[PDB]
Amino acid sequence: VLSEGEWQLVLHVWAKVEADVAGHGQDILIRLFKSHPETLEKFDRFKHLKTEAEMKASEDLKKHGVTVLTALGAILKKKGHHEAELKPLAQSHATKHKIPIKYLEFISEAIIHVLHSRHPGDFGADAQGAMNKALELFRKDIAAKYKELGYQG
Ligand code: HEM
Repeated sequence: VLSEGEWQLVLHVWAKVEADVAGHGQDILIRLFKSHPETLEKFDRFKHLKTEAEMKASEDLKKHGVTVLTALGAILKKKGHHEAELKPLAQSHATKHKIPIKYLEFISEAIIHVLHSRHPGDFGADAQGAMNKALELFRKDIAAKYKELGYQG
């Protein structure tokens, strides 16, 4: 469980993310794809992109980054009471998109990296720890749904 103080740290930095959802989303997906190239292969939509400059120029990639962060923000603002939001996401990512839990760990790392780069004054070690905890909770609950369906591992 996160404490109320930990949730406040998470949501305070998230409010800053919301000032520029598209720019954060772009940076997070590019970091994911550059650090873990296998992840790009799961996106028929994006797997033609080779270079960072190509990724930065793609409007479609920017659009999907907004989709990702909007969905995550809705989950974080539930402060753990996220069953209705999370279940549909787990179902699509397990059974349609075929995304291993490990790739959710990778995108979590990318989120932390980008938040540190763009919000240092609101993303000190205490806020980093809280955000890590929030993303662990997200992963744990997705993993339980994956296991039900036979996709944990
Ligand atoms: C913070 C974690 C993530 C969130 C909140 C998220 C959210 C979403 C949402 C809202 C959609 C559209 C609705 C749906 O299909 O469920 C989507 C689509 C998709 N996601 Fe994710 N996603 C996450 C992580 C990932 C990761 C790590 C991968 C791959 C490595 C991935 C691959 C896909 C694919 C392939 C689609 C379909 C894209 C298309 O062709 O339109 N997702 N995601």
